[PDB]
Order: sequence, then structure tokens, then C-alpha cells
Amino acid sequence: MKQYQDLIKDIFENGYETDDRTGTGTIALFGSKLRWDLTKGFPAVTTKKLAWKACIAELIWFLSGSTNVNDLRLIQHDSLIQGKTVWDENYENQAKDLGYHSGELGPIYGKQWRDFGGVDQIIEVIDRIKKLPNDRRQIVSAWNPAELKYMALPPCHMFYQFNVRNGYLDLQWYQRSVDVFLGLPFNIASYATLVHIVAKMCNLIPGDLIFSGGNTHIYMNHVEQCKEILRREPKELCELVISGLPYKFRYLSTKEQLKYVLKLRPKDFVLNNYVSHPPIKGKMAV
Amino acid sequence: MKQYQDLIKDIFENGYETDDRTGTGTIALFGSKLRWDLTKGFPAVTTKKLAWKACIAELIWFLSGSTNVNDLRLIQHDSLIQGKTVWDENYENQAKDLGYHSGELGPIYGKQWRDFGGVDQIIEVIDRIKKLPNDRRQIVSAWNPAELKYMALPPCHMFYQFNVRNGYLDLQWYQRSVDVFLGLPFNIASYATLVHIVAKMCNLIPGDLIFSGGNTHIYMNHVEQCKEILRREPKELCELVISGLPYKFRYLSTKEQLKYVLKLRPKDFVLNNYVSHPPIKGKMAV
Repeated sequence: MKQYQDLIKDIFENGYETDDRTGTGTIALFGSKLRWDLTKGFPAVTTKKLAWKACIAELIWFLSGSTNVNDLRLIQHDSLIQGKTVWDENYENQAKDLGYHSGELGPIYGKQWRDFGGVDQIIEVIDRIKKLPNDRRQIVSAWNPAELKYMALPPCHMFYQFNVRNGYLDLQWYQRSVDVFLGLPFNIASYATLVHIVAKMCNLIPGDLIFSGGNTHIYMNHVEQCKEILRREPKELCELVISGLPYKFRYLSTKEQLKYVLKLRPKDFVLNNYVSHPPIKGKMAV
Repeated sequence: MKQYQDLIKDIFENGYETDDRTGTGTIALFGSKLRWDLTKGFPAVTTKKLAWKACIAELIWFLSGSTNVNDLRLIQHDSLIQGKTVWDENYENQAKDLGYHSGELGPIYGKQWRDFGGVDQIIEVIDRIKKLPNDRRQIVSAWNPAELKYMALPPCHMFYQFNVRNGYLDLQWYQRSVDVFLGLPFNIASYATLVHIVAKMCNLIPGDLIFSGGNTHIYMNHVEQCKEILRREPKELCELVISGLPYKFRYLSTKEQLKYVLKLRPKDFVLNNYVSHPPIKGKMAV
């Protein structure tokens, strides 16, 4: 892949080394977009052994309409209790700070996918693709103005449009704020897998992946370690294979196709002779 | 300005000369973005005497929370009855086809700006800018999944993010489908004027204008007349001045600032020594 290396550099010349909300300093640029051909490989850029298994588990949970953290524990960890997870120290303060207890995050992404005002928008957006493919309204908004008030973290990824080529499916997200250092990697992968799963239901060839950015930012946290991801040429990229889904699958009714989807825990998604790179550390919670 | 001339050409090489919904053929590309510096002039690209007065009147109406067509007639035409308008042959079939009568379009843009689920999102997004400026959540979604069902035309322009520079205001829209031939011009202008009006309330310098595209398309309707807009160098661009707003204005409470805004009919917005070009004809209804 090529275009990720570029963006990072172009945020440098951006100009605005600026103050922000829970201030310190950031160098950041408002207004980015990139495009990926999944045809020419699976774009999920490694380095740091990407905790991808927990990225795969958040996406499935998201697709289940859940909002209780222990459910996510069950998908990742086959255990409702043992095992940290990506929303834990996020529930333990922002969500518990609203009054919630042992489980709820509030009307988070999953619920707005499966229930925005009673519109089950996952199940029915896979029908427009199945049925009016070259339609343009095949969108799933997650920002619910009227329910922002009850959520732990209002969605950073809030919107997306699908486009049908002549045999390819394309997805495009809009993200409000991104941490290119340690965010944008987990997000490239989540919708890359979503255009895979939906292309397997619609039996379309996964096509291109486009990303629209709002406040793309790099934090002022001693950038020399992020810097290191410059100048390299990716050569051997990852194959992109899902398992456990029964042969009848692509003919099954949309509502019956997610039923089976949701039965896959993260072992079922795997990559062939995927580029190694080591894992260093250092993180900050979004 | 420069980047508009480019995009048009780059849709040509796109590949997909394709069938669509109310089919014929189109050449179209999914995934565009452009950026405009209003500092270096008012970007509204002329040619065809842009029926800009009706673009200015739709925006104010939008900002009034209305959804009744005659109200728009009042703003443009100072008359609840005499004078065509941009949503007329749109109400006269799509809206009347739902049952509506003499006036309603259904829960159109204006209502989702002023009332999405009871969130009055114009009035309160101008407070975040006034008050937490370097916040990232200062978004106004118009796509309401749960109320698409009652609208004449579900919004083509559905989303937008504002960003505060250090003294500039920036806006970015996402548009589901665009008719670059005869659409995208009326839209460049509508949010260009919206970053003006909101920069005058927030007393910020209008900054950059960015546009995210979904299905950017040119219709297969004998393109040689659109072609003509290639190869020219814009030189003298339009000054961008609003009138009638009382000197106290920039200190007035947000809710009191729109009150005055809405009192301006389209005569109050005007451009200095703005590039002439003639007006030919030919249109198709979106």
C-alpha cells in the first residue's frame, strides 16, 4: 500500500500545531481522504502486532446491537468475565460517570446500527445492495443527535456510504477525529473487514475502501517512534480469509445471514503470510 | 479558483460509464473531496447567471426550520403565492404523492436542522463554536433514518463538521449523490454563505471550505456544453458581502442572532465585480 506514509508527512506541513480540548499540543489537519483497493491486498497496515483479534470482536459486537461490555468479553474471550477489552477503561469512568452499572455503555454504535429510532439499519442496508444495487441512499448514520446525551463516547466513526461498481462493493466512512498514530490503524481494518462480510452476503467482490477525515491529528507525544513508519516499501500483503460460514450462506435471507455471522468468534478471521514487524508499546486512551 | 476544472476531467477516466437507478447512463466516480480558501475569494463559480438569489433563499428557509414551500416563496419573492421556486416541481409530484397538500414537503432539512428529535442543532452548534471552539463534536446531521419515510427527497447534503483554526472557521459537507454538471455549483455557494453567516456570529474569519463526495456523477446528456467549462483561468473573484445586520450583532446571544438573520430577504447578500459569463439553458430535476 502507499498513501498512508504520505498523509503523516503532510500533516507536518499543515501549519496548526495547536491547542485543543483536553489540551496539551497536537499537529493536526482538518479534511483528509484516502482510497484503498482491497483487490490489491488487504490494506491493514501492521507494526505493533496489531491487536487485531479485539478489533474483529468489537466489529461483530457492533453488528450484534449490543451495548453491554460483557457481551464483547464473551465474543473475544469466550468469557463474560475474564479478559480486558477495548472499552473497559472507558466504561470504568465515562460510562460509570453517567450512573451505569456492570455492563452498559449507553446507546453506543451497535444500538444505532441495529436500532436507530427502530430502523434496524444493518439488516436493511444489506437488502438495498441485494435488491436496488445501483441505489445511492445506502447509508448508515451512527450519530443520533437526540441520543448523544446517553453515550459513553459519541461515535468518532459516524457515517458510511456503500457504492456498487459492476461487481464490486465500496464503503466510505466519515470520522470526526482520528488519532493517526494509534487510532486510524484499528479503523482501516474494521471497515475493511465490514466490506468483506457484506460483499460475502451480497456476493460481490470487495472493491475499494475510502475514508473521509475530520480532525486528523497526531499528538505532541515525542513523535520519534511514529516517525519510524516513514520511508518503507510494503511488498508482501495480507490475504484476507473468513471461516466457519456454511456453504449455503450466499443464498440465505439477509436476516439469516447475520444470524450465522454473529456465531463467528475472532478465531474465524485470519491472514496468510502477513508481513512481520515487531511490537513496541506506548498508548493513550480514546 | 482551480480544482473544480480538474475534478470534471478526472471523472472521465473513472471507468464506470454505468447504469444507475432511473437509468439511462452516467459517467461517475465515488469518493471525491476538494478544499476552498474563502480568504482568497468567494469560490462560487458562475457561468449560467447562477440563480443565486434562490440559492440564498433556500439556505435562509432551511435555517428557519420550515418545510412549507410557500414560506420559501415569501423569502425569495416577498409573496406567499407568486413566483416559482426550486422545490415546486418536487413538491408537485414526490411530496404530493405522499398525500401532502398545499405546503408541506415532509420532515425536510430545515426541520432536521432545527428539530432532530427535539435537538435544535443550528442554535446549539453555534454555541459550541462560541464556547468550546477547539471541540470536535460540532456536527449537524440531517439524515434522520427514522424519518426518511416522510420526506419528499431524502437530503443529498446530509452531514457537516466545523473546525476552528486560530481565528478561522472551517466547514465540510458530505453529499450522497452530486450532479457536477448542474448541482454542485448551487452547493458550493450554499455552505460558502453558511460559513460566512456563522463566522459573523462567532466573529471568526471565514476559513476553508471542504467537500466530501459520494456518488459524483455527470449525466450522459450530450456533455458538450459541460465540456466548455474546461481550460479557463479565473482571475477576478467575487467579494462576498451581507447586509442589513445591525451593528450590535456580534455580541447578541446566539438565539437572538438567528432572529435577526432570518429577517434578511435575498437582496441583502451581494457580490462585487464578479466575473461575467453568459447564461445558456438545459436542466434536469433533482
